[PDB]
Amino acid sequence: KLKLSDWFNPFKRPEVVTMTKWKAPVVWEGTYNRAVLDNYYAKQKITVGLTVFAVGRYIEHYLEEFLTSANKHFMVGHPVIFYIMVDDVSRMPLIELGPLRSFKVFKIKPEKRWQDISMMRMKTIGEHIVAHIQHEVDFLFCMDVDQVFQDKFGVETLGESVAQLQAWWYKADPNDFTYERRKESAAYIPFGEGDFYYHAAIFGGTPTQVLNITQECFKGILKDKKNDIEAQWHDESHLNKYFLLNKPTKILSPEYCWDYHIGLPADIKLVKMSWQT
Repeated sequence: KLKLSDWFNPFKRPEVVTMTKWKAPVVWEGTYNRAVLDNYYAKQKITVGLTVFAVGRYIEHYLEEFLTSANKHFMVGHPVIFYIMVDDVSRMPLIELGPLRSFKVFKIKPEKRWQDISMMRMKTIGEHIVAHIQHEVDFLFCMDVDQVFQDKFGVETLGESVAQLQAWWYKADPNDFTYERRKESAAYIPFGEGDFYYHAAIFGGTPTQVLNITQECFKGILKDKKNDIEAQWHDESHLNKYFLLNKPTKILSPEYCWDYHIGLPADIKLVKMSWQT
């Protein structure tokens, strides 16, 4: 069962849009009940996966912190599989993992740019979802290495299709959103429409959802290529158009991916995960 009412109570957070026009929740510190959710999901033998790519120098100075922090804050108390797509392998750090954590590594072909590093990422993720991830996990999360888990990034984050709110553009409104306005691009979003500006550093859902996500972002990135057009913010733009045309069932708040470069407004009480510098 489990109704939105069982774990989420908006009236707990300082009027900062906890619901959306499609009745979806926006998880903010103090509006979720981990306690309940943990039990609910444990009783279901739920296991969560996390894909992370690291090519070139990134692996050298980001991967370790990512993995070390994730192993300490991500879905603690629940079966987690880390899928590490790397270009080298002979270089990646084997950090010790704790209870309910395990992983597998994958050697991925580098290309350097975005029309690659970021284009293939979408193709690769789907290829893997269909190949094995769908059979190994109940909920999948795709993220960027250059991030760092700061505190419990628990199961209140789960959902059929989860989206992150870009830390910067969340106060702003649709017409200031850096969508792709060149109507010649597939990630094109007019100037009237627009719900939120989602971050490409975090997005998840069920394997099936993520598959459709990556798949659509890829076929679109691929299309812009055969069109000599490169959407600004590459993957982020296509994603943003997908989430506009396929509303997420759950939006996380800037607290789940915060940029400390912005400081720390009272709107942000507990930082689950920040940007790496």
